[PDB]
Amino acid sequence: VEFDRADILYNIRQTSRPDVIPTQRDRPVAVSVSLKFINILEVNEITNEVDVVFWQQTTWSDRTLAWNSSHSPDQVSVPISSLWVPDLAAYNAISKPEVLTPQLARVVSDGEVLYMPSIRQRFSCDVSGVDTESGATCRIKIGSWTHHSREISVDPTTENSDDSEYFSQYSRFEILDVTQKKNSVTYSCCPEAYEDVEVSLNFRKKG
Amino acid sequence: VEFDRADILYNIRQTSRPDVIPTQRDRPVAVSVSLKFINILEVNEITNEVDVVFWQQTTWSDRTLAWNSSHSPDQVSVPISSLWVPDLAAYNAISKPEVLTPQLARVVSDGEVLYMPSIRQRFSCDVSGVDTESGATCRIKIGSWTHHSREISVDPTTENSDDSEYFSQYSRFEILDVTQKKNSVTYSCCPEAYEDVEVSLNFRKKG
Amino acid sequence: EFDRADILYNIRQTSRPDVIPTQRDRPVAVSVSLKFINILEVNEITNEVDVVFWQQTTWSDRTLAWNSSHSPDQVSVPISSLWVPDLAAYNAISKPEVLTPQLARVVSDGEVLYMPSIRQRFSCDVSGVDTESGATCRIKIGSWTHHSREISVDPTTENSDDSEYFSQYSRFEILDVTQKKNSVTYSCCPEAYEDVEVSLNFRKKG
Amino acid sequence: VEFDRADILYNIRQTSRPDVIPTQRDRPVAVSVSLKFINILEVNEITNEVDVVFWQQTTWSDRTLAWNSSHSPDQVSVPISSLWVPDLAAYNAISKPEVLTPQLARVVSDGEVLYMPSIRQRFSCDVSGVDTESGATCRIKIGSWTHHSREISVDPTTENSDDSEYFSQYSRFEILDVTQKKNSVTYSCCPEAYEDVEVSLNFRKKG
Amino acid sequence: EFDRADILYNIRQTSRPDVIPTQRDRPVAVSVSLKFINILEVNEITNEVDVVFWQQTTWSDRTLAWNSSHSPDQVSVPISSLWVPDLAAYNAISKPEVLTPQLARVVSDGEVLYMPSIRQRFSCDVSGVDTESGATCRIKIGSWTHHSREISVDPTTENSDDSEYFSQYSRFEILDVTQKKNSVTYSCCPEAYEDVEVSLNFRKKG
Ligand SMILES: *[C@@H]1O[C@H](CO)[C@@H](O)[C@H](O)[C@H]1NC(C)=O
Ligand SMILES: *[C@@H]1O[C@H](CO)[C@@H](O)[C@H](O)[C@H]1NC(C)=O
Ligand SMILES: *[C@@H]1O[C@H](CO)[C@@H](O)[C@H](O)[C@H]1NC(C)=O
Ligand SMILES: *[C@@H]1O[C@H](CO)[C@@H](O)[C@H](O)[C@H]1NC(C)=O
Ligand SMILES: *[C@@H]1O[C@H](CO)[C@@H](O)[C@H](O)[C@H]1NC(C)=O
Ligand SMILES: [N+]
Ligand SMILES: [N+]
Repeated sequence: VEFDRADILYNIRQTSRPDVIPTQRDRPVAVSVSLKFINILEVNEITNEVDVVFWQQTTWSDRTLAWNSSHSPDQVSVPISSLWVPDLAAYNAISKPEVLTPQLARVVSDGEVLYMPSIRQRFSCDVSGVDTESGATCRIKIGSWTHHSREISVDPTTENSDDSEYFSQYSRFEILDVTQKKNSVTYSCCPEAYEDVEVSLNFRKKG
Repeated sequence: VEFDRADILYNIRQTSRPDVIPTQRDRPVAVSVSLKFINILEVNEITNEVDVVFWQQTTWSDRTLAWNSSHSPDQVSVPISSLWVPDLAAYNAISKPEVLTPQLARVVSDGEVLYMPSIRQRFSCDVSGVDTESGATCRIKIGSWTHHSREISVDPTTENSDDSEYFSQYSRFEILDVTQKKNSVTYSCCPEAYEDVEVSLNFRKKG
Repeated sequence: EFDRADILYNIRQTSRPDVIPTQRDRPVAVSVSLKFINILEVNEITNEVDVVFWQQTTWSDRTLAWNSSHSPDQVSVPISSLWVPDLAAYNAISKPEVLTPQLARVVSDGEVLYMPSIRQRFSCDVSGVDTESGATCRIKIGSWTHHSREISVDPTTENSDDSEYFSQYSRFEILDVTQKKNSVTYSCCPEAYEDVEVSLNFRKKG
Repeated sequence: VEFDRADILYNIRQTSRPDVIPTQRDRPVAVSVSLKFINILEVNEITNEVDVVFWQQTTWSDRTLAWNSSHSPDQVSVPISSLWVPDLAAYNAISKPEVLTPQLARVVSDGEVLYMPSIRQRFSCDVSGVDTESGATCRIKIGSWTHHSREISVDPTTENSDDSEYFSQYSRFEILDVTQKKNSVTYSCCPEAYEDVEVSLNFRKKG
Repeated sequence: EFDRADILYNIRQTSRPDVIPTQRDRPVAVSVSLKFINILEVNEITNEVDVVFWQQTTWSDRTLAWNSSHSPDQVSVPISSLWVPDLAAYNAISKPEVLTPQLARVVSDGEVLYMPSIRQRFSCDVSGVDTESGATCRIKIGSWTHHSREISVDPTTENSDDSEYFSQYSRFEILDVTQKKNSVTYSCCPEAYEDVEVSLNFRKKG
């Protein structure tokens, strides 16, 4: 054992610059974002508002975190306060994200970071048809609040898992389909393009 | 690269004095304030209260932040906790501003600062006529809480985009017009003048 | 001589926020004035009000003073860098929700002005709220832990309209705001605690 | 003046160890606990829940705080963050204590500490009979969460003042009697005894 | 030899709260036991419960140990000075509201006993709550970020009654509480994560 977990964590806390985006060769930090829906708690077809629980699965690389793990543990759990974390925000959120879980990320000796908080949050989106067979399709847009496409690129995750694997069987609602579209948007507010992942939650009230 | 992003951020955090208004020449800090409405969530015509979501687009100059970017990135995102930010408050707010987004501002190498939080907040204003064709006109006044007109001037941005560019299509309400104008008010409390931007939100319930 | 950065640096390095600025063993004179902005919710059954007010607080702290003959004579300072009086409303039934930036204004002679906008609920007399005479809700504000030899609490000068800053859009209207200074000795402690009692006479609009 | 208030507070701030229980001679710290009821805000006889405002009058001795006051002030107010405070909890509380008042205690030059926060808190207790002449009797148990009887002893106080001395005349309810009594309980979780003060609030809806 | 001041000073100076106390590359054995205190609100339509429980948590951290042959063998330490397991209820729909002082008990051999009283809301099976058989609500608690080689989670051996500490004033009553140990592999992740599944069998009182 070259570096034990105490040495690894000590090195990360002393030298991780949480305010510094881990950019490489002036390429954007590639952030992967995938929502795994856990619950749909409250739906209002009149106001077009949903209250939803989801895992915001977030991965990226930060090579300033890397260590030689040939004779050491190759992974540690790190408080996010000690790490740079992408400034992701859901564009159509109408409440502050309530993080339900310990605020720790997993860091791998090659600098990959995985962070997957469970968030409860309310959204403004299309709720029409929720009580039909076709269901409603609520779209959630997540992207960097302040980093444009040359600094943060945002891409949807890789595909092997079912959409309902994590979803509560006790919810009043059921998931029909979940698709993760990718957008690069240039707005009037700002000259640069901002990338987002658009998650389409097709869901319906159980019969 | 002369200064990479780590160097820029290091220099800012070591020398930015967040308590210190960046007044130059004994001229006021010119603060630009523009509200971009995102949603109108709840309206009560009996109590004259609205619950609204808006981007509080705030720009100002802080020369102590400037760096030589001839061979360096000319922009970085910085936690507002490392910067002086204007002490702006909505005068007719009846709840604490709920900041929905990451608390980062964008700083340009010439010292210009761009801070645009998405805020949910409740306001006491005129809701009468909300369910008519003319609609209601809700006025929100935003100014510095403690800096008078010789220290902070407050001005509405030049208005280029439509008032609904970022407004939710799923809101029960629609925006008819938004106008911004500045005031300089002497109050009886204090002998100086305090500047504000008055935002008039003309809106109505959809038919 | 001193720019704002120097003044704020000096204050931040030498202001002792835990230390009451008593001088000659006289009480710190704290002026308290409530300016009502809104009355949000009223319940005549439970005798509870929800209100928005500016808690205008002034006092002197000479350890803050600087020579301003060739310098700015005022700066805004985070209250975290300043001693602030431990004032509490005796009949509050919620924590004070401070709506505004936590900054005070400090003048070069050491006079501090702190005026947070606060939303807070109170237990008080709501009876008669829907009559012409209105209800009279009394709010008592005093130092939680400093007795009259350490903090004296005085109502400021009433100079303006009592509805000067009151919302025209409130369901309610203000008939009169009066501010008075009581001097009480309670069964807890052989010494005296000062408070300002604010009487808010208000009614539902017709 | 030998030590002014600045010197006293400086000395306390520098040497008070707020994480260290002030045992002497391996005797328990004697903590006095007395509730003074200010208001009864909400009562539910169906759920057996009450919402109450009370002063939690707490006194104890901490000799590491003492100073020579022969020529100095014999009392100061001190942020509780600079003092050790007893880890008291109400056993049947169903909400976190909402502390309404500034978080300062009073310290006397002999090391006697008095801390009296005004607390709003909800309780699970017997609400039956609330709307009868006999009234309801709601019992609240307060003791140390983690210190057993050899480390903290908890005792009530003396009935100098009436039970409704500070109780709101504007409450929907009235206090008939308060009794505060000492308990020492050995539970099954833990081989030690934990002391508590059990406050019995006899109260009724006004007629 | 060491008074409580010395013990706490040594812990505060050397306890590394971000460092998991793995030994010989064996997992930290974390014991988890829920003691239900109250069931506050139940909704059979939404399948949601609001519950108060003691989250009794124990583990060993030998970097906390001290020689207690002539010293106190136990102290209470703020959790902020200790490593605590990153436990999370998988079906919680609200943040855990910790009702109690955030202190743990540390024994001189390095055993930590942390038992917060927690109010939390859960999504689980509420059907049958108003029948004699009652509802069975299952709550799963495991480490959020540590797999089975780093943290093992096990139900504690508990002689004490299910209702030992449950409120007699609750609208509900407890019929049975079982605890059960799982280990799962999810698609997201190569490794296995351990949890304790607590089955709360409960019903509305008649
Ligand atoms: C990693 O460390 C080991 C020494 O334990 C060494 O064998 C190897 O060279 C290192 N790999 C590098 C430097 O990439
Ligand atoms: C910026 O730096 C360059 C060298 O990188 C220098 O030539 C130029 O004078 C600098 N700008 C200033 C100090 O105005
Ligand atoms: C303030 O500074 C001025 C100018 O330097 C000086 O005349 C005066 O002595 C100072 N005030 C005092 C302490 O008398
Ligand atoms: C307290 O201080 C006075 C002198 O200021 C001294 O006479 C007395 O001895 C001191 N108390 C003791 C015994 O520590
Ligand atoms: C604890 O101290 C005692 C003597 O006070 C000693 O016998 C022993 O070496 C110490 N710790 C161990 C290794 O058990
Ligand atoms: N999980
Ligand atoms: N995870």
